[PDB]
Amino acid sequence: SDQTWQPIDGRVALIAPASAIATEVLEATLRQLEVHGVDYHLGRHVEARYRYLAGTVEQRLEDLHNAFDMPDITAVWCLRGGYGCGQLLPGLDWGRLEAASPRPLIGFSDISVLLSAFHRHGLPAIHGPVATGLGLEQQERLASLASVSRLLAGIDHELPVQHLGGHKQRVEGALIGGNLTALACMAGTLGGLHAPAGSILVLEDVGEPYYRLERSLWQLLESIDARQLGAICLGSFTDCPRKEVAHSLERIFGEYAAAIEVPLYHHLPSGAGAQNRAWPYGKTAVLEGNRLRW
Amino acid sequence: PSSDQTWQPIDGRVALIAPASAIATEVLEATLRQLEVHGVDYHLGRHVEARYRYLAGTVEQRLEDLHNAFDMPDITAVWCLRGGYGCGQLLPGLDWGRLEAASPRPLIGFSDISVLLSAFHRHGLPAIHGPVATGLGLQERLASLASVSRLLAGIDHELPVQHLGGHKQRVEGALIGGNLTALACMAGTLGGLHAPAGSILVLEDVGEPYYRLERSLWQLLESIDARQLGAICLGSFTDCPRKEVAHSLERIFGEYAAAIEVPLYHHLPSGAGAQNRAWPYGKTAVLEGNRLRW
Repeated sequence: SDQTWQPIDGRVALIAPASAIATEVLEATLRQLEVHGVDYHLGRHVEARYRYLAGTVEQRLEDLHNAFDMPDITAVWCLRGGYGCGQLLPGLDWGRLEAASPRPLIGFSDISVLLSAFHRHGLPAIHGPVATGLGLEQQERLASLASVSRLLAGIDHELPVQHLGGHKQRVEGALIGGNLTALACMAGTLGGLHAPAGSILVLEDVGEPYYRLERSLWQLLESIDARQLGAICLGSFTDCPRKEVAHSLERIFGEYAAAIEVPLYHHLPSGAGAQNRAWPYGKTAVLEGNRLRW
Repeated sequence: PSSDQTWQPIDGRVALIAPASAIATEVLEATLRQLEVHGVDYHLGRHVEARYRYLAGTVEQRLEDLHNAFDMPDITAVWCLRGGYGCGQLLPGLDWGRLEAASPRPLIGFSDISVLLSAFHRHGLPAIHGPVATGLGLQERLASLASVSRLLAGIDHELPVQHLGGHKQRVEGALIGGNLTALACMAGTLGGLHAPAGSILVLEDVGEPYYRLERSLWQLLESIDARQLGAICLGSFTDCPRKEVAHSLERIFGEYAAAIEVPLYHHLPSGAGAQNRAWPYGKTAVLEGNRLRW
């Protein structure tokens, strides 16, 4: 059953590399982790505030590095996205991270920037809910939160997806992407999306008008070797007001996919809505039939 | 000497083009009537009334008009009708040889048009950062509109500024920049900001919360040789709601300018509000005390 958590072996490090956390949401999160018998390590600066950021870059880097020093940690679950984790990229000690025993980094939204950087450096990562999702359709939300422990245990290996137009084909490549806006906002920097040939690019977003989504897509595709992608795979675009625009969002995305001669898929249950099922970031997967399979 | 509301004659013909967002018919008509009141001979591009979603026609249609503005021998300025979104899309197909072959005809606009201003500067073509032409068809506003003809005629040479941070010594370099969001959105692409060493980077924006301004600022500065800039000079940040953020906008921009060790000025009367005085794009200027001069 998909609301059922798997035990998480070892300990989960909780860090806040992006936006600041409300006290009551943090405490509610920890209580839910305890319900589930999850042993955790709370980063020492998770309650820090520096404007809307969870502390200074230096504070956030200390917590992320500490998460990789402890030997019993088997996963690093980001508490909140929002904005700010790209700020850490010029400070990360990548060598200290490759040397630690495997511990997938987990989050979405802004955290997409760190997922991509981790993939570039050969580090484990999972695209899934941030941990404060625990402290906030309710059934879908609960299955999404449960999907993290289930993927860490290796017991889920597929999601449903639909091919939009085109023709029947099989696409195999690395799973990359996440939040369209966050990733576009790293183009031209050291944190630009890692996009090896043949990759399946997952795109999703929230609270944008369509012109801002097109502006970011144009930028993201112009900044990578787009013609060498295996596929573009849309998750959800939630709270994105159409405002009288003549073309649907899928028409716009379809025009871009056609321009680069890459197939377009959609309705992956991933994003900011109730459906945010975890998927392994940077692994080889196959688009076949009605699913994405790893 | 003349009042800032007093226009100068424009000789020859002004090409009106719409390389970004679509144009409302009534606003266009009022624009043309004001041009006629001021004795300005104009030519409308064949596709300026095109619509393709929110864009002023397809890429091919807009390229045809832009190219035509450089093919016609009697055109002495190319005044963009509206910004909004879309002119970066023209960069892959733009025939620079064809533009460079034509007699001098400054490109005028702001907002999204900043992207084209920068590309023109990279290709050694004159450009002016100022009101888009539809601003005519909608006392400080009138002075802003008059400033375009006055700058084409070469009679205005300075704008007021105020020092905000960093060293107080004279800065001399090329005037670059414009809208922060639009320029950040070209980072990592063939249309990235042309930012030669020593430049005075002008920044301005409208309708953004502070975290979005910071995300774009971080990307723009990380994507150029920021440390080699001469200065950052802020125009207006119009309708940018603070919403309880603990740090002021001046504090945030101060922190970034300090991090790259570049002096920071503000209160340039340039942007989306009433105060949008024209300045020469890509021209060498001097920033000293309470004035920017060229």
